[PDB]
Amino acid sequence: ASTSRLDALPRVTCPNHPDAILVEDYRAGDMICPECGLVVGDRVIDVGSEWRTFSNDK
Ligand SMILES: [Zn+2]
Repeated sequence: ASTSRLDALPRVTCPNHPDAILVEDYRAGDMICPECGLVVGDRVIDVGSEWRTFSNDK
């Protein structure tokens, strides 16, 4: 599918470390590897435009 540029968002484990999987923080920590000690995902997709609520009362 040429229309699709890139879909593989999540990286399955570390390319240079199969046994070691890039761990993830709770928020604003990114994903680091316990081997090569890398840090993937420094940015933070902040798209506030969905309201986010438990349905309106009225
Ligand atoms: Zn690694």
